[PDB]
Amino acid sequence: VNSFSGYLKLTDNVYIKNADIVEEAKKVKPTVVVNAANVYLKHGGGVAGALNKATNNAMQVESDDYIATNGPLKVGGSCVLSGHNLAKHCLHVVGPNVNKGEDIQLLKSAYENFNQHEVLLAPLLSAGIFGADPIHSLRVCVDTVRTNVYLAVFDKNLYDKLVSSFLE
Ligand SMILES: CC(C)[C@H](Nc1ncnc2c1CCN2)c1ccc2c(c1)[S@@](=O)CCO2
Repeated sequence: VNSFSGYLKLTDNVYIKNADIVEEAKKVKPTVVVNAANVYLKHGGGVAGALNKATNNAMQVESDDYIATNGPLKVGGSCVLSGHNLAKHCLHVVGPNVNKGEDIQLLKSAYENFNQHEVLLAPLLSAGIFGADPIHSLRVCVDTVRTNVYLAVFDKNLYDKLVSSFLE
């Protein structure tokens, strides 16, 4: 459980690796994996589609049942559901989609959800098609999360850019 290996240490609680979060979850068996979710928990692509496919759609069926009873999440919010075969729990976190006009200041609320868990495997929030500047997302993570977070970024070019920028 929680056997993280091959990460670069950015701060005493923030680590980063060039890796697919699904492959890390299979290797590590973390207590918590974070999903880069949307408010209706529709796992149609990106991190969410990869995690759901690796559960053979069990995550989508569970998420639809959660939304039917509880309604959608808010941007900046989260919920804890099963991790299925990938982790004990999946923390579904909604970062702002600035390509759809959502407020970038909600990225701090999004990362604050990680503080409820002592250790997590997570993606870089609001990056990719959500449109936030990834260097800014990493700075928000480092300034907001106080628990131990292991970031898997599935792109070597982005990984090297983020490390270079943080070592300036
Ligand atoms: C930046 C990009 C490379 C990253 N993708 C991944 N990171 C880690 N493991 C992964 C991926 C894809 C498959 N497996 C990512 C980060 C947040 C993010 C997205 C995508 S999009 O899903 C939607 C909005 O949030």
